[PDB]
Amino acid sequence: MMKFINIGYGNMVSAARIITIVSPDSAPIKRIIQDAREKGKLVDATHGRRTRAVIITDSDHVILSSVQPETVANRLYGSDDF
Amino acid sequence: MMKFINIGYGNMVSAARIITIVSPDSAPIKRIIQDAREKGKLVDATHGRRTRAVIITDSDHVILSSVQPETVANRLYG
Amino acid sequence: MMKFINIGYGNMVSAARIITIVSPDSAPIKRIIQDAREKGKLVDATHGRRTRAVIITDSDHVILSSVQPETVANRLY
Amino acid sequence: MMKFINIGYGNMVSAARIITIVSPDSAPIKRIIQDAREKGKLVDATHGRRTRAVIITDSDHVILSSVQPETVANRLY
Amino acid sequence: MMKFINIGYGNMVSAARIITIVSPDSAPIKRIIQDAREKGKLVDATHGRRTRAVIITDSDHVILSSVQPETVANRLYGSDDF
Amino acid sequence: MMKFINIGYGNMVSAARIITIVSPDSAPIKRIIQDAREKGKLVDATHGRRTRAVIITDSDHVILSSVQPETVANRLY
Amino acid sequence: MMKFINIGYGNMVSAARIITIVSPDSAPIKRIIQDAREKGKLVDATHGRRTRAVIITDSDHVILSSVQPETVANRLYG
Amino acid sequence: MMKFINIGYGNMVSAARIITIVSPDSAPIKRIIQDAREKGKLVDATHGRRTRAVIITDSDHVILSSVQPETVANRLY
Repeated sequence: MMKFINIGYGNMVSAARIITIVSPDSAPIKRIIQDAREKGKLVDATHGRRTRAVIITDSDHVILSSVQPETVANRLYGSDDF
Repeated sequence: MMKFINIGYGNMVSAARIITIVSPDSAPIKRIIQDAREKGKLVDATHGRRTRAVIITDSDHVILSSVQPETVANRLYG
Repeated sequence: MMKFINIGYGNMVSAARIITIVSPDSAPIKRIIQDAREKGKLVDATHGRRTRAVIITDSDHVILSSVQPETVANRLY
Repeated sequence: MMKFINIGYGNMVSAARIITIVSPDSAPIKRIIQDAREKGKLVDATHGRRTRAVIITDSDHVILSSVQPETVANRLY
Repeated sequence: MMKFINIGYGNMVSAARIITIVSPDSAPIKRIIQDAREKGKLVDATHGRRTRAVIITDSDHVILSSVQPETVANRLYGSDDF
Repeated sequence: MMKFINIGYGNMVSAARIITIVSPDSAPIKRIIQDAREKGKLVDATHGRRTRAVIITDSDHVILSSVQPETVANRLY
Repeated sequence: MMKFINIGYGNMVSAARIITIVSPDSAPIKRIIQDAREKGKLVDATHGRRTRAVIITDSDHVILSSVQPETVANRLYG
Repeated sequence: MMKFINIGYGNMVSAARIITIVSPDSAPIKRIIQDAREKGKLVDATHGRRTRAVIITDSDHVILSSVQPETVANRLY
């Protein structure tokens, strides 16, 4: 198992700190993103590409990834695939 | 045991962070959902399909899932 | 050991998050239930059936079960 | 080792969440009970019988048991 | 190792929750006792006997024991002696 | 596995306290840096060189490293 | 490894609860002691003898010991 | 692995409580030192010798060491 997960373009997240990884489509997750953007808890790791996963950490940080949600989770074991 | 659980579509939840997984059929759980919506703690992972399970995590996040609660808990092992 | 306990009708609780499971038979736990209801911390998982166990979690959530307390704790295995 | 201890009549307490288990025979503990009662943090698991143990958990819940402290702690196994 | 320690007359304390066990003689510990007595965090487990150890737990509870401090600690392994 | 990671020039970070390590190339991260600077929570470990990684720890400390994120995470071993 | 450490006389400290053990020879540590005294977080286990070590635990308790810091840390193993 | 690290002159820190060990060479860490001094969170363990490492603990304590950061982390073993 990987302690740090690559969420795209070299950016890393500690697996032990993730609560949930989800699609950005719905309105509750978009409110969460905007609240984080406003409280300075948002991390944008998409490197300009399109957001495909929103990672919520236990410290109310919100991390935007260009990698799809389950691919992020799969990377806990080293590949995009499980 | 999996540490991340697919709760429907590609949405993942860390199993260690779950307090309870329940059906949304009662007034108290509905109050919990509305409260989480209003405070920016709701996560909706149903992709529009009907809510079958409500997952309460430990940071007071509430996650709506389209999968039955018992099916969510079995995915801990596969 | 089961990490999630079935508390009736497919509703699940994480065993590690339980503080106490008790009968709903006393004034203090009923004050705990009504407080949870007013504060939006109550979870009713009885599926319309008697409350036979009150589960208090470490987040001040209060979960009503149709299964009796010792039965809940025995389903840990 | 049990994760859940039967504190009498099928009422369960999580052993890891217990701070101390004491007899209810002193003024400081009785104030702890009264405070818990007023704050909605008291749980009464004595099923109508005399209190022989007061269990303090880490969430400042206070749980009354009809079983003496030593017997509560011995049921960990 | 004992998970619950007998601090005298059947009263039990969880070993994992103790921060410190100390003699009651000095003025800083007596202030701690009186503050706990006033905030309802004091537990008197001496069963009327003389206080010989003050146990401080991680939740700011203060527990008075009739057993001497190192005897309390020794009881982590089952006897008054190590 | 190392408990402490060298983030450059002999500066050490505890691997278990890291939440995320990211590049400093986006507006949201730069605000995180500026907030940390104003709050006395910023640590600058770049020894005078360009920032290539921003490490967020669980105590909301923010630590600037002259080493890219992937290289920081790879030094766990 | 011991989980309880004799810090002098019969006074015990849980090793897992210690943040740091230092000599009291500097102004900052003295401020920490006075602050703990005033807030009811000081524990004095020196039995009057001179303070050789200051033990900062994780609930902001400060414990004065009559034993040298390094001697306190070796008693973790004996 | 050593549970306590000697940071110079017998002063000890618990390795599990360290967030980061860094050189005192930048404006942000000096703001962290002075804030700790004003708030009563500073611990000076240099024994009157140069500060060569600043150790930030998870309780917002700040510990000044005469030993260089990488040396502190190497004494973990």
